[PDB]
Amino acid sequence: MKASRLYTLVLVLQPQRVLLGMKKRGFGAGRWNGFGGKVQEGETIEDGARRELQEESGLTVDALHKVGQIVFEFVGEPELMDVHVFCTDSIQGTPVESDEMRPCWFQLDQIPFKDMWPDDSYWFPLLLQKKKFHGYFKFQGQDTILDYTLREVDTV
Amino acid sequence: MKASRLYTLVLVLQPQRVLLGMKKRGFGAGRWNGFGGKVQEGETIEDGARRELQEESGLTVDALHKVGQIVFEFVGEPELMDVHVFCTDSIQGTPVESDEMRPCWFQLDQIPFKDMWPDDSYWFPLLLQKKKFHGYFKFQGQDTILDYTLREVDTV
Ligand SMILES: Nc1nc2c([nH]c(=O)n2[C@H]2C[C@H](O)[C@@H](COP(=O)(O)O)O2)c(=O)[nH]1
Ligand SMILES: Nc1nc2c([nH]c(=O)n2[C@H]2C[C@H](O)[C@@H](COP(=O)(O)O)O2)c(=O)[nH]1
Ligand SMILES: [Mn+2]
Ligand SMILES: [Mn+2]
Ligand SMILES: [Mn+2]
Ligand SMILES: [Mn+2]
Ligand SMILES: [Mn+2]
Ligand SMILES: [Mn+2]
Repeated sequence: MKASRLYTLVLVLQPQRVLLGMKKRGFGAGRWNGFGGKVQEGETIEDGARRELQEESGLTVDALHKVGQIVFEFVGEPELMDVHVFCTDSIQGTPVESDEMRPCWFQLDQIPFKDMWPDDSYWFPLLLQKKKFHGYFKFQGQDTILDYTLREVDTV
Repeated sequence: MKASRLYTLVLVLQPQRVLLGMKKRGFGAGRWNGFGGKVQEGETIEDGARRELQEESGLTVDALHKVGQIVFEFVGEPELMDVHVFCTDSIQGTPVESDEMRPCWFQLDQIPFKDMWPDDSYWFPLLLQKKKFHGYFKFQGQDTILDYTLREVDTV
């Protein structure tokens, strides 16, 4: 029994492209990723995801849709990361570079898997198929998966 | 905010009655409650719910569904309890007293609220109406609620 900390992850997925951000600092720096961060006290998970999307990308959205949940365990870290994954296709401003992230659009035949977290290669295809998923990944460091589970679900 | 630990709570709800257990030893001793406990590593939440029901009541479950999620914060404790609440749909066997619980059936107009956790007075009416819910309760000790939120949701 480990304790878990709540995080969000937001993918702006349109019919032919996806918006990712190059992490400029901190956890997972140097990798393309969705936008997100810790959930704060008092806000719902979905509202935390909307807040992190605005802080990191400048984008505001009226609604998000939860598509997945991924639990991350790191060797030597007692706390799990419980990451709630959201999507939207509907935005209405322009992405802005922040201190944390440089946003960039990618065509859906040019997903930069080699420059993303290794677990993304497993669950991102499900997200692109509009399937919902639950995942778990145990990492040694930032590069090496020691154990993982991935399952499609009808409800997250 | 605080990290959380993962728990289940299972209610055997039939059209005419509900099964509760009197806690005999540890946390929440002296109060009627559903059956449940900590979710174990690598175990799905729903599998943890089925396991705890069998251990504490002797009943085996052929079908159950998630009806709610309640987060508990106890003043002075470092972490939250994240409690996933389930109702059974099909059971077999007879309830049996265990070292931790004494099971007893209650008519649905005789819910023993005064001998249950104080938060049950808020969310249990939603469970009885077959409404899905999200709750949060901040406790000072075991008797006093300082703050809470409770909402009906379409999906848990
Ligand atoms: N795609 C992907 N995102 C991750 C992984 N691990 C992980 O913390 N994240 C996300 C969750 C959060 O949005 C973010 C970490 O939060 P910060 O932005 O506060 O560092 O990184 C991962 O393995 N893959
Ligand atoms: N109805 C109700 N159940 C609770 C509350 N707090 C709380 O831990 N529980 C349940 C969750 C767990 O299933 C159980 C405690 O698990 P243990 O058997 O590990 O002590 O008690 C509460 O405030 N109300
Ligand atoms: Mn943040
Ligand atoms: Mn952030
Ligand atoms: Mn971030
Ligand atoms: Mn138990
Ligand atoms: Mn237990
Ligand atoms: Mn128990």
